[PDB]
Amino acid sequence: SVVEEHGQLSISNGELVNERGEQVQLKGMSSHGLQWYGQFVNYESMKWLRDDWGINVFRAAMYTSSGGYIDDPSVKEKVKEAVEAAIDLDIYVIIDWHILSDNDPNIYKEEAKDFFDEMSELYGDYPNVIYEIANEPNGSDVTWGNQIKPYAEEVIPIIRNNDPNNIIIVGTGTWSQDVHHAADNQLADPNVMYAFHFYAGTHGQNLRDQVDYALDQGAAIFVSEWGTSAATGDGGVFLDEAQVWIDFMDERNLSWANWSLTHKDESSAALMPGANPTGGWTEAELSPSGTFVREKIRESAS
Ligand SMILES: CO[C@@H]1O[C@H](CO)[C@@H](O[C@@H]2O[C@H](CO)[C@@H](S[C@H]3O[C@H](CO)[C@@H](S[C@@H]4O[C@H](CO)[C@@H](O)[C@H](O)[C@H]4O)[C@H](O)[C@H]3O)[C@H](O)[C@H]2O)[C@H](O)[C@H]1O
Ligand SMILES: [Ca+2]
Ligand SMILES: [Ca+2]
Ligand SMILES: [Ca+2]
Ligand SMILES: [Ca+2]
Repeated sequence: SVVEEHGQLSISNGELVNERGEQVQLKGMSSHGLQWYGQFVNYESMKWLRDDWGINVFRAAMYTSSGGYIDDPSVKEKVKEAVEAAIDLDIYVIIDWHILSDNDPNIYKEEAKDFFDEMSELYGDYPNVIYEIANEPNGSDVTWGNQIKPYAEEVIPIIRNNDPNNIIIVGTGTWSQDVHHAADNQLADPNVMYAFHFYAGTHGQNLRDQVDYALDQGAAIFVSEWGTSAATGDGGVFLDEAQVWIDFMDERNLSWANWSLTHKDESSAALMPGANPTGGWTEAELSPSGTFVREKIRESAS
């Protein structure tokens, strides 16, 4: 029903919109690294998230480094399984080339172009798909102008050869925080969005105002990853400031995906250790973070 209602997504003056120009706000979950916690990504768990949480988007976080796709490309099958599940379930799906320790997106540019050529040929005709070409560029010598924009300028045409219209989300500097630099030197492709990521126990008003700057320049922003914890993961969850951010995103209709769907023992994890991989979770199988995120997604779901 989600993709059935909205169909093809596009950007209109910085806003994510459906095929009739109506605002669309996607809320869902991100997987943790598919090379570590791939058992939580399957048709049953995505159905349970769709039906019980009300998600309308699922993000497949394909790490490149850290035992991910570069060393073992069999993780692509997990990405495929997620995409095909999303298509069956009628929800949107984000294919995320999850760089992090490989902080400059150009480190694996050739591989990224090959990977996105393959994904876009297989799935380009479905409106469900969203590409995220560089999770979190980071480092003082990784900038929008020198490193990230030019990367996007090479990868985007590769996807566009096969898929002329699906949304492409492009990471920004400082772990996808530097949306204002990107907004002052935007890509030309009309269906692009810039990533903005945050952690409720670490980031506040200063980054909120930076996001407002970017939006004021006409740039579209997709909060493709955010955590309820501190970036450090100490002190537990910070749901007070997480709720300020929730309202911030709602005021501006920003789409988001929470990090992350795993049973790992870290505050941002949505599930408790031992939680069922195929969903159907009791309330005891959800962490404090998961309980809160589920509530945020349910209360806006139809
Ligand atoms: C300005 O300071 C920086 O801010 C950034 C946030 O804007 C910080 O980036 C964030 O760093 C977090 C800590 O690494 C990660 S949490 C996330 O990803 C990490 C790394 O993959 C993993 S830890 C990882 O887990 C594996 C599986 O259990 C394990 O095998 C491996 O040994 C272990 O390293 C964690 O579980 C995930 O939640 C955020 O993704 C990132 O945005 C930056 O750290 C900080 O310097
Ligand atoms: Ca492996
Ligand atoms: Ca090709
Ligand atoms: Ca398409
Ligand atoms: Ca080049």
